[PDB]
Amino acid sequence: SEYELPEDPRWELPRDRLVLGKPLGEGAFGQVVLAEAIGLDKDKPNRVTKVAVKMLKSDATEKDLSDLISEMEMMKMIGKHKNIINLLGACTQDGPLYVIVEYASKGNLREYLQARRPPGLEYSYNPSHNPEEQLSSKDLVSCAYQVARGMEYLASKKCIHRDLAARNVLVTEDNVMKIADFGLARDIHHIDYYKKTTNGRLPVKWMAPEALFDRIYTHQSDVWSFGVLLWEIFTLGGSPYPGVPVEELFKLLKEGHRMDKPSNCTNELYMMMRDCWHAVPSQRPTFKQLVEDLDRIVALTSNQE
Ligand SMILES: CCN1CCN(c2ccc(Nc3cc(N(C)C(=O)Nc4c(Cl)c(OC)cc(OC)c4Cl)ncn3)cc2)CC1
Repeated sequence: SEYELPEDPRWELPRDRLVLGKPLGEGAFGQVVLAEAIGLDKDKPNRVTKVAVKMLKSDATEKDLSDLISEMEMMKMIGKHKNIINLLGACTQDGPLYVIVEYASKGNLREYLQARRPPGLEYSYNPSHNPEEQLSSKDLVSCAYQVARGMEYLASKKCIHRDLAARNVLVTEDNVMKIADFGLARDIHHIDYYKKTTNGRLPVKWMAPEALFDRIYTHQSDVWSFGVLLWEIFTLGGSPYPGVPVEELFKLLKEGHRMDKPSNCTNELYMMMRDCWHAVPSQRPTFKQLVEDLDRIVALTSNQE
């Protein structure tokens, strides 16, 4: 239980200043909740901010604490960007480790897009019982731009996400896109391809071929994944490679088969997808060029549609 937790007075927040609310989600030997932090900014001690706090579960082992510290310390090294989930504070003293980060009210991007789906031929059915206002064409390109910006920053800081999907992007109340779970430590063991997360997702579909076969992870493998993410944006939370099992995906990609253009998508944007989906990693575009291009398309894309 003790354990030597590093104290960092700049990130340190007192526990009586944090009021723990409802759970946000459940991870590996750790759980996230909503909370209200009183006086997050020290020259404004009387203000409350909604935050997300990560804490270990009952079944958590020594390995899990080291991971949690690693994740926290990793966010310190990467620093702040608006388009990623940022470290706010932590409680290392007088109790269990709490890691306080930015809160995105509107949930993950996959559920955000699926709830904003218009009825029609171009998109699938809206799963949400309380559907929201539909998104414009500019909003969607803008969404892609933000994710790229955030990924561009993580790239400059030498962070490789290695799982990048609409699920791993979160949306705030201000409808700012923020990359989530970027600071994870890579497992030393081999991964089970058929294995699903707590949500029932297969990550293999976002993996570049080199990562899928030879388990090689680069910034370029994230670009491939960003192609899959782009596809998800313009399918409004569509499932990649529908009705394709793992075994069928291995062969499909080797033969050079790629996903079909989404019903509502421009050729320029589908070319961007195909560029990220390029077999040879060196021939894929960089996030730097993806930001430069998307910045241009957003201005050109009308907000009326
Ligand atoms: C319809 C059913 N839904 C209801 C909405 N729900 C939901 C999902 C996500 C959110 N928003 C969130 C979620 C999170 N989560 C889950 C979260 O884990 N945040 C977090 C992140 Cl992203 C980190 O990145 C490195 C690091 C962290 O601690 C080190 C944490 Cl704590 N952090 C901030 N906002 C809010 C609600 C998901 C289930």
